[PDB]
Amino acid sequence: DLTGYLDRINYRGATDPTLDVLRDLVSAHTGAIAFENLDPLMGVPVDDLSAEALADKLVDRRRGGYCYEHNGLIGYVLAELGYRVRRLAGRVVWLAPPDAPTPAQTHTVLAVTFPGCQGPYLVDVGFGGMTPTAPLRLETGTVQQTALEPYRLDDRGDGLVLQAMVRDEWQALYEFSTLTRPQVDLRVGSWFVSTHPTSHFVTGLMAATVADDARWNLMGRNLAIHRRGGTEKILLEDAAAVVDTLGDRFGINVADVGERGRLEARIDKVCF
Ligand SMILES: CC(C)(COP(=O)(O)OP(=O)(O)OC[C@H]1O[C@@H](n2cnc3c(N)ncnc32)[C@H](O)[C@@H]1OP(=O)(O)O)[C@@H](O)C(=O)NCCC(=O)NCCS
Repeated sequence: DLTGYLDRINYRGATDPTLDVLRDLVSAHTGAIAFENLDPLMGVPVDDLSAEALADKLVDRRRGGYCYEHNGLIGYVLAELGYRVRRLAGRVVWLAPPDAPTPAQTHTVLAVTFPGCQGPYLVDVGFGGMTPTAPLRLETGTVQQTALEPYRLDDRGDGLVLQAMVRDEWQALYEFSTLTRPQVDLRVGSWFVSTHPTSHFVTGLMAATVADDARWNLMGRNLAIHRRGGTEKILLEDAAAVVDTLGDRFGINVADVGERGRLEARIDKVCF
């Protein structure tokens, strides 16, 4: 802690708080720690947002987690490296209507600065399927390239909206204030998302990771692989198959959950 972590993400690795080092960290982290909701899905809330609790889960126990766990963790880490970290909250609007009941603030992201930096950067290793896998400049109007899809920040409110080009369209991901939010608001937001019985993190399975050079997205028993925009689709045949995929492909420590019969029947109910 940090050698636990820098080793878990396989970064090796210079540690000075520079732009180069921020890009490489965000790259290794998103390549090694899957987005997943196995806990909420198993009726285990995500409540404790401390460095010790998140480190224990996403590093020592070799699990993934969601936005609060991912951006919680990588935030304690950059802080330690001597980056300056502000936590922000956001509402998710990915594939929202029209229809749109205003969404809850169920997302958290980071505004990061460092010595001699050219302005703030946005860090979000916890969105899931569409997470930006590079730090983005906290500036509006500029189209910003990554190893995968391009990103753009626009004014909305009061706040910003992050969009990404997917296929032949700009799609909105989440809206957010640049105001710092206290840890306690993050914890309230996490309680909601992990325990509210109509939460999609409670009622279905979702996983995401990046294995080169592509998004591997799991939603139920549907696995989508987006490489260079092209989507390949795999329908997993049974719950045993999905648990195996979570273990091999998504590199999650499934026994940590961790009676495989019990995970398999939740998956089967869910699912299935
Ligand atoms: C569950 C999740 C990982 C799965 O994403 P997914 O498997 O690609 O499916 P989605 O519902 O997100 O996307 C739907 C469509 O967009 C397409 N798409 C998504 N990403 C794409 C990309 N990288 N390139 C091309 N197409 C893409 C999908 O193929 C699908 O198209 P289709 O059904 O019309 O063929 C994702 O929706 C997710 O991470 N959820 C959001 C998390 C959240 O609420 N925020 C974090 C707070 S904790």
